Amino acid sequence: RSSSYSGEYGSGGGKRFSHSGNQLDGPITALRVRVNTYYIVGLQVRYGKVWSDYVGGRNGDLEEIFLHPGESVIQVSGKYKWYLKKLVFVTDKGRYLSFGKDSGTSFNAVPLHPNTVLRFISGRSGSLIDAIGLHWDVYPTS
Repeated sequence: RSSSYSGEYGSGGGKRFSHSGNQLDGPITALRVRVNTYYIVGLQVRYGKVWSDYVGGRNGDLEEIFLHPGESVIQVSGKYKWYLKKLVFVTDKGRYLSFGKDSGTSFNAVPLHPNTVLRFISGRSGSLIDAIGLHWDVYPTS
């Protein structure tokens, strides 16, 4: 009853992906974002102890952030122009995790219902991240 969805932010190219099935592996516990000179290139998210299937390209440097136990994302903002250019993940331990460059159209995603967190992502990808959507729900008890 508490789930919500923000998106889809970006353009309509590439191939759809969704981490809806990965929810069963656990809460989000880590993020990988690949970034090149121009764009957000790729994404991988750890659900419990299991990484999602990587989406995006091979170009660029990877950044890997491990969330603390019980830390979740409660806001995702960013920018896109043709493809995703910037992503900012804000956590409920007060951390701001920023990736990419400030150029393009801005978006800001927050959960519709209070006391919910980022449970999974979806979007579109190819050699880059074309679009992103954020799926919010209660933090998992089991």
